[PDB]
Amino acid sequence: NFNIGSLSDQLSKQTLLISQLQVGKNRFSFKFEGRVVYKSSTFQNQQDSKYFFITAQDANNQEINMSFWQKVDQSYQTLKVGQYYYFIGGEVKQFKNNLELKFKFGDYQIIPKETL
Repeated sequence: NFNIGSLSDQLSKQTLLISQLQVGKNRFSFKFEGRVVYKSSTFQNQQDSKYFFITAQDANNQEINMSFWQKVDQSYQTLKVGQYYYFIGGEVKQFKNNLELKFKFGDYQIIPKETL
């Protein structure tokens, strides 16, 4: 499994704005801070994998889409519209000419700011 780090290690990672994200950026080299503005229903693909989407706003009021894949029940309830989170382990991914952050079960951490 991956060594995401202790909670202290996770918060130690550099916070990046949407404008600072690039495809291929090392997934354990940064954290993303965002306020949830939208949370989709859960969906399911032909391989039985469940997934859902959120839209998050960064400190500069820019917005980005994020997608969460597999074992969604373990993460779905913690994400609430209007609340702030740190996300660690996201893949910066291109779709068309656009960027999203993709989170696959096994690779990531969510730290709610309300726990801080």
